[PDB]
Amino acid sequence: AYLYGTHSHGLFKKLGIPGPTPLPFLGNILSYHKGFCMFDMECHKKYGKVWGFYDGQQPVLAITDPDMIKTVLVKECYSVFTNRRPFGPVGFMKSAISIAEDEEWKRLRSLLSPTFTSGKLKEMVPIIAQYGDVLVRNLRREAETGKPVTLKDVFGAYSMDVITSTSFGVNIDSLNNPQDPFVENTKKLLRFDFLDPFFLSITVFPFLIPILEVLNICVFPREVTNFLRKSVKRMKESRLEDTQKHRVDFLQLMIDSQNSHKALSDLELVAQSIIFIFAGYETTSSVLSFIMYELATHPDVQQKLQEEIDAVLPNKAPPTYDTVLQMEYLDMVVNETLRLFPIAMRLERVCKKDVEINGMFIPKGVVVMIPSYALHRDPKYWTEPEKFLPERFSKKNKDNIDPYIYTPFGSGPRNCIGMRFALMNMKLALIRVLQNFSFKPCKETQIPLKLSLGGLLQPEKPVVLKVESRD
Amino acid sequence: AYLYGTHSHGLFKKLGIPGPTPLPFLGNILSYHKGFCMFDMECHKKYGKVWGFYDGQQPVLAITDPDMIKTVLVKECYSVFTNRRPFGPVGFMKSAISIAEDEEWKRLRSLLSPTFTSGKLKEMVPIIAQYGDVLVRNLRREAETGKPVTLKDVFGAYSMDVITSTSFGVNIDSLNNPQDPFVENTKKLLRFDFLDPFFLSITVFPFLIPILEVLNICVFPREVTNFLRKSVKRMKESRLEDTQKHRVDFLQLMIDSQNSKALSDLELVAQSIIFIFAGYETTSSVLSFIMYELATHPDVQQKLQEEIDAVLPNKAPPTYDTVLQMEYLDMVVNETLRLFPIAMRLERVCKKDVEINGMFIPKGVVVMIPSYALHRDPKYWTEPEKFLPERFSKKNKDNIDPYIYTPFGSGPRNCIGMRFALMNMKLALIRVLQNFSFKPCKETQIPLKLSLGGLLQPEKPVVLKVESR
Amino acid sequence: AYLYGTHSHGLFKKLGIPGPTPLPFLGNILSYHKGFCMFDMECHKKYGKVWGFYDGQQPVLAITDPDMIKTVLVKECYSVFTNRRPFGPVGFMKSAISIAEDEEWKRLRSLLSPTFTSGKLKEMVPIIAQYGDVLVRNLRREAETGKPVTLKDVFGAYSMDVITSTSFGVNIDSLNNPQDPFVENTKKLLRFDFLDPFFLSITVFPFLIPILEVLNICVFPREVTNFLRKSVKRMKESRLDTQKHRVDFLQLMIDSQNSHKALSDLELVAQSIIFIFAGYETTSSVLSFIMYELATHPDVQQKLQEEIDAVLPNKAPPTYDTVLQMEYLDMVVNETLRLFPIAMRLERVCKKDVEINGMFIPKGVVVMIPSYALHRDPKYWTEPEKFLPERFSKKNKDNIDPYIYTPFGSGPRNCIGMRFALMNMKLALIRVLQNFSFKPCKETQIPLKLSLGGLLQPEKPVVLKVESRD
Ligand code: HEM
Ligand code: HEM
Ligand code: HEM
Ligand SMILES: Cc1ncc2n1-c1ccc(Cl)cc1C(c1ccccc1F)=NC2
Ligand SMILES: Cc1ncc2n1-c1ccc(Cl)cc1C(c1ccccc1F)=NC2
Ligand SMILES: Cc1ncc2n1-c1ccc(Cl)cc1C(c1ccccc1F)=NC2
Repeated sequence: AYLYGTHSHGLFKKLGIPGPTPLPFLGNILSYHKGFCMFDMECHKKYGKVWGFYDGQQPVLAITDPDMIKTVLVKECYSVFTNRRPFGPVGFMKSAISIAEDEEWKRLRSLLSPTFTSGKLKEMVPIIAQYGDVLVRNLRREAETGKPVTLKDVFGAYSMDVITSTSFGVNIDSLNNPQDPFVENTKKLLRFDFLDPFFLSITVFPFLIPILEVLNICVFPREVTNFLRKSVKRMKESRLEDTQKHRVDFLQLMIDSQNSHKALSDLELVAQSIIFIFAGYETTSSVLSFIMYELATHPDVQQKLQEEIDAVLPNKAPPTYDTVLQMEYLDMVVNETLRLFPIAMRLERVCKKDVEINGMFIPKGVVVMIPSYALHRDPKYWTEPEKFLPERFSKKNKDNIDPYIYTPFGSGPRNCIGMRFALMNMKLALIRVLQNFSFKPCKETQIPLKLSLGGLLQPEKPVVLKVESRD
Repeated sequence: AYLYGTHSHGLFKKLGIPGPTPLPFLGNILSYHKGFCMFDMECHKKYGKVWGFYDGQQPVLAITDPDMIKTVLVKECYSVFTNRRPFGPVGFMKSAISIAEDEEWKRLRSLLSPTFTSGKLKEMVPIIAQYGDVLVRNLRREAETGKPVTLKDVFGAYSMDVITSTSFGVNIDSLNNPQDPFVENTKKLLRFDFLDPFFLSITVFPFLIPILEVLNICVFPREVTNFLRKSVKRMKESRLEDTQKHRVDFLQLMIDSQNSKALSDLELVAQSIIFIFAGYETTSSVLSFIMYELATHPDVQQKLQEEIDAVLPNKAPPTYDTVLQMEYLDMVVNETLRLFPIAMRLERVCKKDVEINGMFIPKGVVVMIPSYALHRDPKYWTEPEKFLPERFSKKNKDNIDPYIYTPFGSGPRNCIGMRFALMNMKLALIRVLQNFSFKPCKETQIPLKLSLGGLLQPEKPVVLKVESR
Repeated sequence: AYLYGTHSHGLFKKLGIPGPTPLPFLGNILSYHKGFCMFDMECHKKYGKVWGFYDGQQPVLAITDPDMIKTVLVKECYSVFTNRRPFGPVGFMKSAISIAEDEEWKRLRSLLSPTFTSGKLKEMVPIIAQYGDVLVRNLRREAETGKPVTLKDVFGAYSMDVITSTSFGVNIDSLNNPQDPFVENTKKLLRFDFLDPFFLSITVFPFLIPILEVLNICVFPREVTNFLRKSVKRMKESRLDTQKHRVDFLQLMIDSQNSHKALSDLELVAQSIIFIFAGYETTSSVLSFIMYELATHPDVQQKLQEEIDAVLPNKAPPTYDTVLQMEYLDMVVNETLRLFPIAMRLERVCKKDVEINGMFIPKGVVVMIPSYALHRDPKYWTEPEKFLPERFSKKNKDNIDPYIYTPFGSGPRNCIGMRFALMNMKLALIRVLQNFSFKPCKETQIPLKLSLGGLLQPEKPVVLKVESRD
């Protein structure tokens, strides 16, 4: 992207922007020993408002100023900062919203938009909540042996359960049969760190893109894609001549959208389905494990929230859309877990053409990066950043929060499209389990929690906790 | 090759298997700073019995259990653990047994194992004994004129000498005639770290193969091999066919087994080249190591400096069946091979998804047996950094596990010329100290630091004072 | 190049040559954390007269013996050490003299040589001197405040001005007319570290060249050079109007085309481009370093100031002969270039197995002369860390070995632009020092830290306090 892949390491010196000294070829990849999080944290304090670094040959400029951020994510979204890091030849996956660029993306965003509206989310709630009953079901069985529960298993399965049932309408008990046709293939597909900036080695060695295109050597081969392409083949047609309708999954919502910009294709439809899995599986599972960790080790908050839930759903009353949005304190806790642990942890935009944003020149082909994780813990926005304090998100405390500093779902036209859905999904899980159980740490518990080194935040060791069937 | 060459640095943490945390793209190669062995060492002593690491993008799973190693090298060798690391486009050398994969490997390994019967190694010992007497004759060079002697020079030239006549039927003194186009061309050939996992850039950039293949970039050009190929083509076309000065060497044996589906001529030269790579620096290295151990541990040297004349007194031609006799020497060798397994590692590519013993191994992963770190594993050897030859002699040593001591590996895909290299070295070793003796020079390295590279070797070349007899 | 791009790390241990122990793939790249200079320095002390290391897969043999250096750079230049590192698909820039190899380079060097004579320099001086005036004006404005001056802003501007005027025969004020299309576009071109060994992943990924050649993937695309190329096509056809004819590098190269085979039209543009790479950052950097050295050594500065006044009294304008007269000026330039050779090192690929002065060198290896290290080697220089213009006095003539001291290389493939580069720097030097005095301020970087890259540069731009005179 940047300078046709040529040596770039003198760029931030020309531009007069501080940053770590690069090695030839590698740039600052060695600086990644502490991980993305600690790297960005270190750099922020050391270099200040703004700093450049090099992922191999790819220059990355990090911005912290809220007005600079707004310019990148919002004002100049469509004009200059429309895309993310460039991707390899992934075949038809090219037309997945997350890999789509420029006009293609723009079209695809506009088509996928009405699928994620609040109104149509309300209609999925029945299907999600039923796996909130399935979650507690499988989670009670461990609370009677009184043993350690690995939460990235019980939530992994829940994330999986919701995805399969909302993405394809395929209904499964994941924890109890991992040999189910779908689950094994989904988890196989899920092996690929598709959206990681180190998925291939484009950063170091950028020529990899043009070479692989021209040789049509595909790095996401038909073999991987086939199973779900056939499931969607036999799905579109088969169960959908029922007349009786019913279907409320993502598939149907997209199927329904194909008639009277514009016109979503079959292969396109499929690519959104796949991309939804990548977006939702490990992310949702992780936020859940992160939430329970904070709750289990803060028993005050747990009970306080635990009584707020019983106060609006008396008698473990089944959760409903309207009464989910009812719960302020539940919302304060999700937002705070995500403040500490923004699973993306970094937001990125390639700069399409030379530009001057709030005073600063940015050359074409650069990656403009917003360090979410670092900014979420920036003392110059939050008092006691390292401390988990659901209190910051009380409405007596909403103006103080800057939407361009708190960015767990990004911002602007290219933010998270399934934010509403991610938030609704996780809350229905939380509500159900918290109603029926209290969660407590034991010595088997990684305390304090260590983090994933890589690009996508995750507990370093699986979150393990002891569960009591309760009041 | 693993997960379509794609980012893989999530496996070992997603399988509970510990190991050093990898850098993006590099994986763990920064850890190679210590060398292959010293890495396997600190990893063993840290993560315990099983650990993974990443060679660039290539996920490498190291196993220490004898049962594991047995399932790998022996049980599942035909079905799961058939091949080593994939190779780049190498032309006709795809036929070399070391490069060949699956059943296509098997056909070859079949056509070959006859050639390595002890009933054929036997009739070979004359042609190689020739060089023992060439080695010692050379070696009296600077033993007599009085000066520190660097042993690699005379051991290198020796190992070179055996291979030439045994792989190609050509007797040369490589040290005295160093401009012989043969010695010239095979040393040109031995520049290539061919069997090294880092020969090319596969590990860190696994997309290299399909690219080099399609574009027909040759990594090992016909030029390199032209002189050997079109030499065999003269030793084997016009041949020793019209005449019958019937010689006993690897070349003729293969030639003969073409007149018994079969083996082609280029399939033939393919094997000869391989025997050089397999034979040359390994045979040299072990000798140097053995000589380090004796010179510095003088009591064991004399203990068979004329227990060597108790069998053949004195200065007798070491005929095959007199060399299998010396069981103490036999296991003096074994101890250097313990202390120094040249391979350092054993490696197999898991051809497809399986769970063996209690452990799951997904397709495309390298299962690696760290031969070195076992040979110095205190859990199996009292005083592991010892040089104590007879921890290996008698039915005293039914405790030697053929999975923990495997400096030639095990199962179908172990060292096919084990018996040859062992015979080669032993026979060489007799006709050196039965004429000389060695003292730690005023320049020798103690303790012996090794080479960081993929083929085990002394850091500095070994230097010893050599004496009269 | 080397052994078909195959693994090469075993070589130097084998040849009996010492050096830092490589890593798989990366060779000794991690040692560049120091930068080229400090790496060469520590290797020099640690390893001795000759050492070897690996730029990824690329073996590099470093040599220090003058006899050995004379052999590589001069004697076996045409036979064995004719080229630098290989390049890969760059389009019409293949015929750029710095990129050409073998027979093509010999032809280009021969065709360009008459352009770089001292005579043609003499007639160029009047043109390139009108930019010292612009320099003095530009600088004054920054000094007219009292705020510290980042020299790079004023020397960068100056270096730019001269090159685009000489190489493309135009007259612009890049500091004041930054949106002049020549300025924009020469700045575009200057983004590429064109001649840097790490321009591409070639050192670490040696198959890149053949892969890119067969697949016609261009690294220097042609939108990068379009404006400037098309400029030459509209500029030469306008001068021949056979009446007026400037003496710049463009004219001299058009002159050469008329009445061994003559310079092509695309070859002409190729050169003009390469002269920008060769002249822009180098001149800027050397000018900065000199000023750093004058401002920290006030005694030398003033001594130089009185020479300049005694030959050009009352701020007289420089001329070819009056520049060459200034002995101390020459010593000062030489001494800075000794401490700060911009190239940091000279390289030549070994085309063919040779024994040079008794040491075997295989085909494919880069032989490298560690210029930065040799300029600071105690064996040849007393207190090599000290700035001492006197090393280059007349009295101190042939204590300077011309294979030790190589700010401009040596032999047939040395700097073709040397005489010019020196004239150019001295011209500007004269004018700034006729008008100004330069003192450190709080913001100067003492001690000086050097760039880590392949083209020597101050790490922080040189900031100084600048006073007027009169
Ligand atoms: C589980 C918690 C989740 C978090 C923390 C999360 C966070 C994010 C973030 C930070 C981005 C990047 C936004 C930007 O660059 O400005 C993003 C993008 C995206 N997310 Fe999510 N997400 C989550 C779940 C989901 C789910 C369940 C879906 C739907 C299946 C989804 C669909 C997407 C899509 C499609 C994009 C790309 C938008 C585009 O390029 O047009 N996310 N998400
Ligand atoms: C000190 C001397 C030698 C040692 C320590 C040695 C050791 C080894 C080891 C450890 C292996 C791999 C075992 C495995 O992965 O299962 C091997 C493979 C091999 N060795 Fe040797 N070797 C030596 C000399 C020789 C000689 C002289 C030859 C023949 C001229 C030879 C031919 C081979 C071949 C052909 C293979 C692989 C064949 C196949 O994959 O089927 N080796 N050796
Ligand atoms: C003070 C500034 C300069 C310095 C220190 C400098 C130094 C050098 C050095 C060290 C080399 C390599 C010589 C070798 O390998 O032996 C070189 C080559 C070269 N320089 Fe310069 N140079 C400078 C300015 C210029 C200018 C202004 C031009 C032309 C306008 C120029 C044109 C070249 C060319 C064309 C080559 C390559 C010669 C060939 O391959 O035939 N240089 N220079
Ligand atoms: C889906 C999707 N499409 C585009 C994005 N994403 C995305 C969604 C959620 C999260 Cl937590 C990260 C990303 C990521 C992401 C960042 C680093 C590593 C892996 C990722 F998926 N990038 C933006
Ligand atoms: C022949 C052959 N084919 C496959 C192997 N080998 C092999 C044979 C003998 C030796 Cl002494 C090492 C190796 C090696 C080896 C390992 C690392 C670096 C160089 C090697 F030759 N072995 C695996
Ligand atoms: C123009 C040109 N053509 C060929 C050369 N050069 C050159 C000229 C001047 C300078 Cl100071 C360096 C070089 C360089 C050079 C070396 C390392 C990094 C950048 C360079 F321009 N090398 C030899």
